[PDB]
Amino acid sequence: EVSREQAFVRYLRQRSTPADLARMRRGLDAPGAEVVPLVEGFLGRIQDEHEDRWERICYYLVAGLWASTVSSSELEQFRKVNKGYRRTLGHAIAQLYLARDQSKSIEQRFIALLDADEEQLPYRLRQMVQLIESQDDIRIYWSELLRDLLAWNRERKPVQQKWARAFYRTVAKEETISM
Ligand SMILES: [Hg+2]
Ligand SMILES: [Hg+2]
Repeated sequence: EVSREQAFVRYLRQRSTPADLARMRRGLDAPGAEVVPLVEGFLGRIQDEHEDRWERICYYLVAGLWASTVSSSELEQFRKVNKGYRRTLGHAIAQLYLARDQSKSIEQRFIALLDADEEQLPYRLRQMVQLIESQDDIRIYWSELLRDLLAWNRERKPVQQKWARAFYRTVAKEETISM
């Protein structure tokens, strides 16, 4: 059923107050450093012995980005193999890429994103989400985003692999949808 990242996002949707969102937003430059009881509560109900500074950064970052959203797709998320890829940020980014005439600068910004280390990531992701949110119609699956960020430092780099494949798979798909 409901994975922990799903549960997390549901909880933010159901329980956040406007004050929480203000804090979540404010913490964007140093996620975790701006404490939000709501989030702390959720992390304090699992973490145990994973002083995982990463986890805390990822949760808080997703909170902040989510708390910043403007997408029409989030207005829907209040009512409600291939599925794998569409649900990843790679797919969202490709959609943005195609919306802007297959713009090489998005592709580059995207490659740069896949190169990020832990320190670079919160910043580059924040810029990309921002770009994505400029297009009205593109959904970002937050729970998948969080799961993916959590696994960023895995060894043969599966998330980054996964994203890349989603991106080029979507682009290719469009070159077929057109005839
Ligand atoms: Hg992160
Ligand atoms: Hg979601």
